[PDB]
Amino acid sequence: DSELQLVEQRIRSFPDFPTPGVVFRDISPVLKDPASFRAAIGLLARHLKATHGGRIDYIAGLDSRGFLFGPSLAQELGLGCVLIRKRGKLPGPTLWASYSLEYGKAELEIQKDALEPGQRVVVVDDLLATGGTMNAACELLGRLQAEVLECVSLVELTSLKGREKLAPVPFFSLLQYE
Amino acid sequence: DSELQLVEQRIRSFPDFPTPGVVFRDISPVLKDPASFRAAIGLLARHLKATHGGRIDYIAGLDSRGFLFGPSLAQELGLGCVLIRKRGKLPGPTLWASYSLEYGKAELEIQKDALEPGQRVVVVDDLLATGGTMNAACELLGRLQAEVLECVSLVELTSLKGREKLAPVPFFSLLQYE
Ligand SMILES: O=P(O)(O)OC[C@H]1O[C@H](OP(=O)(O)OP(=O)(O)O)[C@H](O)[C@@H]1O
Ligand SMILES: O=P(O)(O)OC[C@H]1O[C@H](OP(=O)(O)OP(=O)(O)O)[C@H](O)[C@@H]1O
Ligand SMILES: [Mg+2]
Ligand SMILES: [Mg+2]
Repeated sequence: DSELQLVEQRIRSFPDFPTPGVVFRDISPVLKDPASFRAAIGLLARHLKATHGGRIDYIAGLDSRGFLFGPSLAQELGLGCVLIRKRGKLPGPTLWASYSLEYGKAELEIQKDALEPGQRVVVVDDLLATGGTMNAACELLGRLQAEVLECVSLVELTSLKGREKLAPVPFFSLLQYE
Repeated sequence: DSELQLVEQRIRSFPDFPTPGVVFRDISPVLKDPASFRAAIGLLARHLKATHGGRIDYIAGLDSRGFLFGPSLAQELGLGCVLIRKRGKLPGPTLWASYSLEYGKAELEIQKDALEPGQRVVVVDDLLATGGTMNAACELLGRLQAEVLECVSLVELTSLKGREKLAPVPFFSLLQYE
């Protein structure tokens, strides 16, 4: 797919970042090349419409890199975007959920009125690694009695088995690296 | 202006967050209402085209809330978006710039290869308060020899004199509160 190639060729892979042996997949060049960004958003939107039809009510974008994609994806689908943030950032009543990040723990948070019970959401982030971040997002959304139809990302690091961590919630990525 | 009203009516104010006496202007409902989000992006894009014609090379979006607007604004203008991040997040050689956040210090960071000398940039963030964050972004861009044509936000807190802090760099906000 030439569209997918426009995204793939704009992923920059940095070895030994942040630690030796780990390859960092930098999406910055996708953002910097408007054709690449448009392609990525288009491919995600097409997948989501083909898979869910009119079922999606909202996109949820994950703080922080997921914010780069959530609003554009929502816009392309004619939907709003709700936010899931690192804890401490959002005003008003919230729920929060811990997850494991590198060597310690972190928490995500959502405003209690972000969604109503029964609303259907797709979560977007830039990259799925261990699945911890996305899993915390799904937990929060479930606690608002929202239905998570799918999680999606531009990049998936398949050797880390994030897909399995999210099951039974469906997952889709544009690009896969071991 | 009904377009501007679509944005204004989706700002939610929270007293005493995160500290007593201040009012947090929550842009979440702008993101959640696709018409509101489209209006905000459109108003910013129209202003920028009206003020700079075709001279803008890139949008720079600021981590984290600014990420919600940078790519969409860039896309509307047919431009790429470059990233300025909280320090520690970007791979490759970087520059960083400290600024005063609440009671302590934070740092923004940019990849050394993010822009070439002479390239023309408009910085976008959700909110201008003291101007510390935006000012740090301008410092980083200037240290890459980029030309900052303008900084823009959805919300400006005028009593904090952020505009003055940025001068002589032009600034534009959609909405103003004390
Ligand atoms: O699948 P996981 O193992 O949880 O890792 C994936 C997450 O890691 C990165 O975010 P990071 O926490 O580095 O924060 P950022 O958004 O501030 O870059 C990335 O943007 C994902 O959100
Ligand atoms: O003009 P200033 O006084 O610098 O304040 C404005 C900045 O403050 C907020 O960011 P915050 O640091 O709260 O981080 P966030 O983007 O993670 O919410 C806001 O999104 C601006 O970036
Ligand atoms: Mg992240
Ligand atoms: Mg910010």
